[PDB]
Amino acid sequence: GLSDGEWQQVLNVWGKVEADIAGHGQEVLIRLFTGHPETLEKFDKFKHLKTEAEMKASEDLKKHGTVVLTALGGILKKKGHHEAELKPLAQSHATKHKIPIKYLEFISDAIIHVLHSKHPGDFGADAQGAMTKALELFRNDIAAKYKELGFQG
Repeated sequence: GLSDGEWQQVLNVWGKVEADIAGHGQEVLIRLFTGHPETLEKFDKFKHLKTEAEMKASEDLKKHGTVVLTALGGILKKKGHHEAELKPLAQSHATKHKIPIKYLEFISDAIIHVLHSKHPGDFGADAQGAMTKALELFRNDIAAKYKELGFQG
């Protein structure tokens, strides 16, 4: 788990995201889709986006960014006591959306990148360590629910 000081760094960093949740969410998803184009094929409603300009110009992609980060932010604020929130999220992603756990590693990397890009010099080594722990905890709990389902991809 994370210590109290680590959770405090995670939620301090999350305050940066909440100042502009749709814009963080857009950029994180665009980083995901452009770095890993197989991820976009999972999204019937984003599969039409052929260029990064089209991605940036999609209001619906910003709206999804809002939904995705709002879910993540509520989970983070549980400081690891997140079973009731996380289990349905994992089950939805395995059974309906068919999202391999590797995509959660991809978006975790994208969050760290986007945080440095939007907050350069204001996301220090301690804060990156804490946020990395929180994202590992989230994906590892999701991975345990996928194992229950026997879900691979």
